[PDB]
Amino acid sequence: PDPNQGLRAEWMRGALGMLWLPERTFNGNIEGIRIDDFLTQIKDIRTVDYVQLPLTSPNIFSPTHVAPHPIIESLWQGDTDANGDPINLVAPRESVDDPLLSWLKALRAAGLRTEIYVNSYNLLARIPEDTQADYPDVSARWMEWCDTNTEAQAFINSQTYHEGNGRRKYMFCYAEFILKEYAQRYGDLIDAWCFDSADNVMEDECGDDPASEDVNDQRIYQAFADACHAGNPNAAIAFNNSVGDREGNPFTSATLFDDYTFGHPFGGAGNMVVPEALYTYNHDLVVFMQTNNGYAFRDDTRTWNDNVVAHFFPKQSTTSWNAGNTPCLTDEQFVEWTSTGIVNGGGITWGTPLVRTNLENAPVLTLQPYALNQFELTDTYLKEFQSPGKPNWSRQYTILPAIYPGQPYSHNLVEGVDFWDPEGVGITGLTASGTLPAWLTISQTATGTWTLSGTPPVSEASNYTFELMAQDSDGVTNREVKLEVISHPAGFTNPGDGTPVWFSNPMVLAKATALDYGSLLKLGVDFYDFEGDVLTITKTSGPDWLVLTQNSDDTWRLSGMPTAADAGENSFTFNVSDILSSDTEIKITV
Ligand SMILES: [Ca+2]
Ligand SMILES: [Ca+2]
Ligand SMILES: [Ca+2]
Ligand SMILES: [Ca+2]
Ligand SMILES: [Ca+2]
Repeated sequence: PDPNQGLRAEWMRGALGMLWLPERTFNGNIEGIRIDDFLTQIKDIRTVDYVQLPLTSPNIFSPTHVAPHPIIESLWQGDTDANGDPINLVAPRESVDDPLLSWLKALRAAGLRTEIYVNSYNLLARIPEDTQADYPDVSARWMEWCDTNTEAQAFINSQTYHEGNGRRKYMFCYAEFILKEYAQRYGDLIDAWCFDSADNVMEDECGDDPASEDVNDQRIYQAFADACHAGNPNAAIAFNNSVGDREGNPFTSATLFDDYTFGHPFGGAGNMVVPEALYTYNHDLVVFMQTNNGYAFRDDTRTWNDNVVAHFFPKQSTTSWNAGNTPCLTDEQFVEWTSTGIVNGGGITWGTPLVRTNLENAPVLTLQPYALNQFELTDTYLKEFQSPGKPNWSRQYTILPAIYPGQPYSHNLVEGVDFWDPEGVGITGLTASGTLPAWLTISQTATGTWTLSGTPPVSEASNYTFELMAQDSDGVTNREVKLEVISHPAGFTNPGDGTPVWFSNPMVLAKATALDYGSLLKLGVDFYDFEGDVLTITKTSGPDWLVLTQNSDDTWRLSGMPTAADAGENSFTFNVSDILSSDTEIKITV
């Protein structure tokens, strides 16, 4: 077996996780969507370690991806609706946006690891008898591509174990061409993969056996696992092979390629903790993680699965994992369930509910107020009790800002935010060790606030990796940090006076029609600031139809319906500011 099976998910022991999952991502709906509102909302939640994002959506939405891919995008064939909106487009366009990349980098910037949801049916149809109006021909076109493509047919014939029951060869094609490409593109930005509906497609239809410990019985599981590991060899994999046994071991036995347990709770649909017997069965799963120190399969007659990490994927609301207006647990219970499961135990991806997940029906992609409240109480508990004694650091990473050669550097590490004393006495001091830059300096500017400051020279062009050391009465705790020099984008000229600049003047965008427009303005593509100052954009003149709205610090969305009188050549003036500013003309033919 694999010697690092489960060890690569060692960080998941004691890990608190959330879920951010929009719905109805197809046909360009996900393009321009950002997670930055959600992350700003949870800025004070400091013990949280990771967030699960989708690559695909669940159930019949498994073909719909939230990241671009040439092969998936070729299945579109420019097909349109009655309104003119896309149909059979089950991924964002390469020319328009890569939303998943923005969320991955924003999560990394926030000091968090990431889990990636993939439904195992992927581009195949879960119910072939039915027809999905928004993407009806995609499943057929994907299979059409697999059996009529030189590289794909060559791959299918390269191993004897590809051919078999049902749509087996097509599953291998997704792993090789789609999943591997996604994995290798994003690299270490993805820390984990959870594969839903695995036994449904892999075991029952395609004829693998996840209960076995022969690799010849688990080649579809291998292909998916190796495709992830080709991009990041430390990426923890988990397969949903249904729920285990409520009386004994609650997790279904690990395959040869499970680093952690998927951990679907008992009573899938409906409220997972009603009646009292269902509450107890799912709480026994939480207690099982405590009892076995976060290792799922120490009990059985297999030593190769002893490092596999016990992990649970419950839902915070009463209805769904990604939404719901009612919490299933009380405030006291939610803190107990979480702490019992992770504190010297396993990991939990909480199905944290957003206010409204449907992108077509006025989406609000931030946590329910009651859900945030439960995490605030959990945060206060885990700050004190998860790792008592020496100081604890926040989340998984501490991210220092990039080095701008010549410019002043300044970043505060605040007590209570980036580090804290569990007992609540206080931080006695903060120092560093290792190869620091000569210019860089640590000092306590105000009470409970240490500042990493200094001014790099213009010739600064190297990386630095060193330890930060938070100290209190009980002892001292280390935290590795990185300092990288900024890489400016191509096609941008530095004015050398602090002025933020547009890409060009004029700047023409795509054409519009009288009845909705859609276009994105992005940092480093359409506008840029060489000091890295946060920017503001304002429409200062032009026709009324063009609506401007900010999605994040680095993304702005242009929208709105042109009237009959707006046909021709519409000119707008757009400003970009930080004190200093500069205008530009933006033309749009209609
Ligand atoms: Ca933590
Ligand atoms: Ca064992
Ligand atoms: Ca639509
Ligand atoms: Ca202490
Ligand atoms: Ca500036």
